[PDB]
Amino acid sequence: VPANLMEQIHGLETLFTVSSEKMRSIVKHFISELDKGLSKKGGNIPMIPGWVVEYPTGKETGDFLALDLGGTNLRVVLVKLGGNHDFDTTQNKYRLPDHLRTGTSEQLWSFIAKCLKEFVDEWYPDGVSEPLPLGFTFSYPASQKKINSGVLQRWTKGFDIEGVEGHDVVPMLQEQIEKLNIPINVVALINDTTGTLVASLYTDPQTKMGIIIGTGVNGAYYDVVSGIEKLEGLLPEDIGPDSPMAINCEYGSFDNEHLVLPRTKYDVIIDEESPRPGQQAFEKMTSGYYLGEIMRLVLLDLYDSGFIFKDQDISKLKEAYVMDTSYPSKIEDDPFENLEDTDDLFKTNLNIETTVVERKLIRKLAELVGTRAARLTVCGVSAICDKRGYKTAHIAADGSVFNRYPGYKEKAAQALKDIYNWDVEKMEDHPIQLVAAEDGSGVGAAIIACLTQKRLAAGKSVGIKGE
Repeated sequence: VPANLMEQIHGLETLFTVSSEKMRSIVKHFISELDKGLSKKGGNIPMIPGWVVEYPTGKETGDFLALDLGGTNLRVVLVKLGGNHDFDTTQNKYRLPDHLRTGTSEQLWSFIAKCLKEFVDEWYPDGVSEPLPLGFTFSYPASQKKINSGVLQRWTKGFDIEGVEGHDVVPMLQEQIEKLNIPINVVALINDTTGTLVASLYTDPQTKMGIIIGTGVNGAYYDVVSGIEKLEGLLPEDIGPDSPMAINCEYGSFDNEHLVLPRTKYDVIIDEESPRPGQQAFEKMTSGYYLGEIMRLVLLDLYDSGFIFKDQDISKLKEAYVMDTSYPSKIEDDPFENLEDTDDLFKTNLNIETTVVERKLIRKLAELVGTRAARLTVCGVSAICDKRGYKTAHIAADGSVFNRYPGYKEKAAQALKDIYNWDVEKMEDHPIQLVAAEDGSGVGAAIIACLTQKRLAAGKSVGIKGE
């Protein structure tokens, strides 16, 4: 590598390296923001009560349903809990008819009830011993004052179904179920990350957090009612001050004030050019969705400063979001020093021929961007653990970045070791460690339906007093 590109590589390292000291300072601020979101005044982190007020014991048994409404497919899941932190599952995916996304409320709920009937008649052709409790993962902006409710705030993902916004979807679905005489009760409506937490806690009793690291980012954990100022004066007597309370953090909005995250000029460009400038600061700094875009902007800056691709037509590189997450992924997986996979990637998809030294810079840039994202993500993990005093923990993780991004598990484990300065040799022995989660939107909704029914059947509250 010439002196010129070496100097530029040192510049990249200065841009993107996050020190252990910086991570610790981010964590302290993150803790303050978690506390702020639970306060009466609130803050940028929503810290949404999830209305799960008990831990699964792992001894639960029985048959429970989950529903998840996608943009393309409805997923219906049957979960049979085995009573020893174990379960069996089966599922069907039903393609949404083309018209449904822009149709009516009646059409939506009638379609979903018809699929549930088909599913129940397949698996229980002779009927059921008692009605099947159902948890509904409803992945649209919604709020709830009790778990067996969800008021749609606004449709997203190309949906525009008339007569649903501002209404509680749970009775809408239940009415269609009852019209078809299907033995189901819809007892819970959840965010998928809450499901990731609860399903993983049922199978792994050391789970302290559910975390999604993908296109979107989120984390869920259990707090305690006495630590939630914003619920003071709103709770019934049977949700007491020592009660657990699952929290869906929605922490992608952490540090919208831009006080601690180490944003570069490239991150500022991404934010300025995004659909919502000034929003989702932590998501923009940690989501896989932006990793290729960060690289694209750095490479354009290097080109404009005269350092790289000097005799190339870089037209294709000028298109925002042309480099998705597969770019840094394939680049980091490239096995040999001459970076042949990177060469093919640039030539084939961008029409850019590169030198080996240029590919070395691109590889270092990919490593820096993947590593920064992992190090910032684990600041959320450390903040939850430190807030709650978890000295050891399993952090149940899911999402395309955790599952597929090269070396992510090693990057995250090293980040936690750096934060805590642990004297520990093996990754498997780290006091706080990421482990693969159970299925939150299916299995987790079904398990939350089980926990909810325990309280419902006893006449115990699962929401605000009077709701």
